[PDB]
Amino acid sequence: RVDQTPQRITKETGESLTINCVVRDSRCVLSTGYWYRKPPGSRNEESISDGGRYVETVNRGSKSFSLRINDLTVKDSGTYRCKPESRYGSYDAVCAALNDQYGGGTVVTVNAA
Ligand SMILES: [Cl-]
Repeated sequence: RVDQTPQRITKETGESLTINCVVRDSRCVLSTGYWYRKPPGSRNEESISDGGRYVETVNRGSKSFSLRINDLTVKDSGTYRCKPESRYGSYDAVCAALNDQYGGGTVVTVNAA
């Protein structure tokens, strides 16, 4: 299972937010994780990358990974999902399937300045 928290959150312009994902009840080894955002009113998600305002943290031992976004603006509103990547999926078809398992999402609204 991939447990994503929080489920929904509102923030003010200029605040930071953190989203967490943990892989529970799995034999797989976490290598890394990826993040995506769908803007409000769209179906289509696109990737986010570590760098600048975006700070990613991976904890292999706890099988968790997290995204912090600093200096939020209304442009950061949307629904975010995480996606884990297993370390040894090439050897284990169950863990290869982990690479396609997304968190349940976080619906984020950032209030105007
Ligand atoms: Cl694995």
